Amino acid sequence: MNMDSMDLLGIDPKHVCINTRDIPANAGCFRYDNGNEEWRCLLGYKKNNNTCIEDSNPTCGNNNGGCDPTAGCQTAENRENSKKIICTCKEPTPNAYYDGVFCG
Repeated sequence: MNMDSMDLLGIDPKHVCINTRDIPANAGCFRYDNGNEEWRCLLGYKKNNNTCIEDSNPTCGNNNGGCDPTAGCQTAENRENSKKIICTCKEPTPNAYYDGVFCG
């Protein structure tokens, strides 16, 4: 009874993803109305046997770091304080969802 709107919601999980057994832990599951399904692993997590594990050698951990397709994955060493992987948040959107995997 509603459409896509993630730009500052804060509402009850009416548009939340279902408890999935297909998507591994520490990953975001997005199921679209058209039937499309996206799964975004978190930063620092590597793809191991269709599962997301925290990897000691995360070369962005995922092709795009697990970040949204339009988010930028940046790898640094001197910034390991914030993490080994620094993902580029999206346009001015102070609402970071999925641990920063998606902004706004």
